[PDB]
Amino acid sequence: PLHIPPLPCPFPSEINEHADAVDEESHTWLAASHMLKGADTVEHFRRSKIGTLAARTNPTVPRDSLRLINDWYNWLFAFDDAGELMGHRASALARALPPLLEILDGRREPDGSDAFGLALKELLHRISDVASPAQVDRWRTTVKEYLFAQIWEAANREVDLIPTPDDYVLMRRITGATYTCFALIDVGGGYRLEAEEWHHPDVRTLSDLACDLIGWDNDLLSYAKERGNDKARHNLVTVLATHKSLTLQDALLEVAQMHNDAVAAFLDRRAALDRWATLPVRKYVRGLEHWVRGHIAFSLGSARYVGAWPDDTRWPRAV
Ligand SMILES: [Mg+2]
Ligand SMILES: [Mg+2]
Repeated sequence: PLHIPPLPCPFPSEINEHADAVDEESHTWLAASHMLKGADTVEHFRRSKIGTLAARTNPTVPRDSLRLINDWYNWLFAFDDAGELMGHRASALARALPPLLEILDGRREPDGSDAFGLALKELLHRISDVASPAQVDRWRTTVKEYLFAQIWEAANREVDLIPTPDDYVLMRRITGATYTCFALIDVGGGYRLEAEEWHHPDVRTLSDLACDLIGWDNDLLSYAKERGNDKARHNLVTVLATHKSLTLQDALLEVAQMHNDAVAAFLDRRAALDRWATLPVRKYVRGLEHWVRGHIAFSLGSARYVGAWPDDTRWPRAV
């Protein structure tokens, strides 16, 4: 039987007080968007409690901010899930991006037939209502990078390759859209990091470590579920097992070791940041901590993730 390694994390684990009410509001918004095809998928999303992830990763923000962030998570989950099999055609996916970039740049009104485009325009305008032009463009840049990164996944599927560790660790930071969520921490909190605060090497280093932790933790806990989706090709467990000739168990343990090394590096760099940080930088870094820890709590507690593992699988003690 397999044993799931613990993912120890000293960061506080909290949940927004508006979690259940906003989850319901946001799911209703997604169900009415027409972004999902089929009552079956709509019901799967409802049971997934995406608002729980939003509330655990943004536990301090006001109700209106949580609703905006929850709608954005629902857009991302829907976009990832959904058609023309463009996930296996790099050329076709690349050629399908310009119309979406036009909408993101505010250069074209979406067509009434374009569920993803209509919802993206709506979210851009709602973010613009509570964010400066510099904050809007910081988010827009992370979304463009996420969209371009989808072509890289399609490229791997097209030639049936499992990506190498180095290529995967770099690209996994942008394929998962986590940076698009980090870009809304100051916005959701009602504050604004200055350009030189945001781009300070210490803030970028902590942001990159948090983004690694979230991607690797998600890859490990979703692994059993992801085996039913393109043989979990885009998953650090598959990548390490394949390229380092490991057993599934030793691959799981190496992901947990990478997690522990990343946590140590985060604590080390945060001590250096604690010397100079302004209140907004300190709130942003606490935001990164809540995101990493809240994501673990959500993923550990997911019926769909836990259920996919074989019945004899051993889960670690609560850390
Ligand atoms: Mg994906
Ligand atoms: Mg300035």
